[PDB]
Amino acid sequence: MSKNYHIAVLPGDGIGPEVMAQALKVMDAVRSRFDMRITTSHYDVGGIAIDNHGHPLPKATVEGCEQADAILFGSVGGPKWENLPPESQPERGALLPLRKHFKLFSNLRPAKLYQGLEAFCPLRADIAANGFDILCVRELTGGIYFGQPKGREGSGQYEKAFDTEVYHRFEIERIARIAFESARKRRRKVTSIDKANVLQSSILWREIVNDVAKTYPDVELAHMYIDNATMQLIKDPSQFDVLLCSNLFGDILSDECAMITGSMGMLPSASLNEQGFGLYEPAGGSAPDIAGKNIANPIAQILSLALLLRYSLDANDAATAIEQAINRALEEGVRTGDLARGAAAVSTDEMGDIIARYVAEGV
Amino acid sequence: MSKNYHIAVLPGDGIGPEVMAQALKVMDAVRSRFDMRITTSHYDVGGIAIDNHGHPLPKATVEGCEQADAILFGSVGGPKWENLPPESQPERGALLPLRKHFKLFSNLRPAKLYQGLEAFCPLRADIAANGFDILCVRELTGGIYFGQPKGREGSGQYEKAFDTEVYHRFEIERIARIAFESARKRRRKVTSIDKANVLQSSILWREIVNDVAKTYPDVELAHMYIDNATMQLIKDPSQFDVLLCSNLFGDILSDECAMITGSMGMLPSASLNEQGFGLYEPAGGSAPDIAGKNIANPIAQILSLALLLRYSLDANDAATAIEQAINRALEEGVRTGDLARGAAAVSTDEMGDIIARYVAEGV
Ligand SMILES: [Mn+2]
Ligand SMILES: [Mn+2]
Repeated sequence: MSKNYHIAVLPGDGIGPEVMAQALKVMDAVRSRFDMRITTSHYDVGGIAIDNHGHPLPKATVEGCEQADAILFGSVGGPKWENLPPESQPERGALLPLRKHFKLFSNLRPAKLYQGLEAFCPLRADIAANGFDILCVRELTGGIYFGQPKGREGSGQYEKAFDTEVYHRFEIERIARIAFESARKRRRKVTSIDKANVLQSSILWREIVNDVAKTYPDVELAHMYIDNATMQLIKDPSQFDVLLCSNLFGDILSDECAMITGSMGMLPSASLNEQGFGLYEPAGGSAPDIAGKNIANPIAQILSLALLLRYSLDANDAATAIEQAINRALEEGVRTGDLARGAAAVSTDEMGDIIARYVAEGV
Repeated sequence: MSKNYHIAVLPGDGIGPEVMAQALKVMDAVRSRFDMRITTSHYDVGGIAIDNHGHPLPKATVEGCEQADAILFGSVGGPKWENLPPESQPERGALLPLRKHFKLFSNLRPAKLYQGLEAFCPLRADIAANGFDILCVRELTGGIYFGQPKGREGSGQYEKAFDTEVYHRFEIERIARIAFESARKRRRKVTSIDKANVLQSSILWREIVNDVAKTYPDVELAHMYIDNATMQLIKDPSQFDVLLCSNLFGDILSDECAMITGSMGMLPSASLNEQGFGLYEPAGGSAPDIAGKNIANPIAQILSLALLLRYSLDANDAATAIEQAINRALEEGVRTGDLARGAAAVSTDEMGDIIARYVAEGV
């Protein structure tokens, strides 16, 4: 008994279409198992949109997303457009405007080292064997990415350009809550990242996070400078549970968290507004190197469909089945090339066929 | 040459006087072997200045530095002064005003994995085995840490605090030239780090660095976004030669570079103004926990003397002789207790003995 949900599917560039095809395989297994009514439409975004429409975010694409319950997004960008004005580049001219337009203030990126994939972790084996499991909560619609004033002025030696790391109380209140709520579902520890020794905006950030913390006396709260956090994710990632970050600090540390897993092809991303509409994608980029070679790990994309089902379509049931289907395959020792490091790997397609199959197979 | 160089020596707190003694011991070996006239005057700074003068940056100290060709600086801080207001504590009250007073716009932090010390690198062994050797150049007196406007205003949920990432053409050019000139003496590669897909200040930064590059056509220039650079330093640090960074981005990445060596006791730091006057110090802090115990690694301080000789006293030969002596000591299995245990390590004053003699014996 379903509502006939709708998903705008934006595959994008590079490995985007390849891994998206696998997620739609899985989505079809979810439809015809959980008897959900799911309707989709495909739209161009990024470099493909630039190719067909001259713009990375077509109005028709934004309108398609508007008409949907959530956006399942691949990846955008590539060397074929890494030559355009920033305002005209696929990565920024699409993503930043989608975030602002749909008010997706909340970015959730879970990064854990999967047991038995320690070999691929780029950290020392003893650090890797200790393990880590982190959720990076990034503020997505404010701070320096969007702050005003922002521009360039003058000429000569005093020509200048400027951006403004500005936060309002409400912006820190709402992202801080997401962090603490997420912590309750995990290991009840939040580490808020700022630069409060110098930044006025960090001093307010720290203050408002301390105020929210009073609602969560069961959660251990720590504050840590961005420059220390960058070191500690290398030195001892096991110390973090939930990372709470600004837009810019989160951009840096969330990608650092992805790198230290050694398995970015398994990492999903959710960007959420207050109404529960979201944009769900792999944590990695379009990977033009292997694009079109049926090599790419579809797991990040499929896991982001799971987040979509859980957070946007009130279907934790289908979300958890998908995650289950992915652990079984990995239990069995199924690997794409990135986690076989080449030898004995399955293709994007078979990995996607297998996961879709295990979902519909119930177990 | 002219001779009669003068250095202001500011040992500071904790391990600072300890490791400074060994830098001064090596400096006498440099005096003899290179027939250099280097006179010193010592001054209180940090905790010891608070003890003796009531505040961390006495005027006699600043004047003594003004009267010198360079500043050889130890480290400052410790638990004895942690009960003071933050702004009154040794490092905040001393290091920042000195940089500002002396317009020390450039920060150079060399980070290499020494042969023999790979075991301490926190990256996976086969990554550590590849090695790396990086100089991070960090704009030190500008950007968001000092930019205006900066403040906090308003009330309720729309109360806001803000900092401004602002750079002028003159700031960008002078720090870019330092990086190009440094790369010319290394492996002729500058990677300028920015966020030009999003920031207006980064767009100007990238534009001006491209102009400056035209003056150094014998040095390769690449650009990389800050969030990629954080990942790449973990994935493959061997790819970098010279990093050219804003204050914020260089702050973060020089600490990450320091972390990936796994041995901070080896790491020196130079902070230079446009006249070649500089403050030279270890990358690491005052290590109160081992202070006075004659175990602190003096190699950071000694290599910061080597940088003082190279950048302020026109004494590259002397600098290179100190560096060679350290390579020699390491090759003979000589280690301090941060690099080995028990009888496989030597004390601070024995390491200094060994380094000074290898310099004296070099010629
Ligand atoms: Mn990013
Ligand atoms: Mn720092």
